[PDB]
Amino acid sequence: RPDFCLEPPYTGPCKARIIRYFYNAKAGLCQTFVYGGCRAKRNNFKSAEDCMRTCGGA
Repeated sequence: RPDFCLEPPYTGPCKARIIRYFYNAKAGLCQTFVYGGCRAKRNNFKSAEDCMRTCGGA
């Protein structure tokens, strides 16, 4: 899994209400969060399946 999978979820400075997924490295799986709609960081996926495919590790 890429190192970016260990960053905490980043909502960003915008105030839209976009449900995304991030990988939670302590939990070992992806959880939802409200993305504000700008300035995303890489641990930010449109589905749990994409999030796990990228971060769920070897």
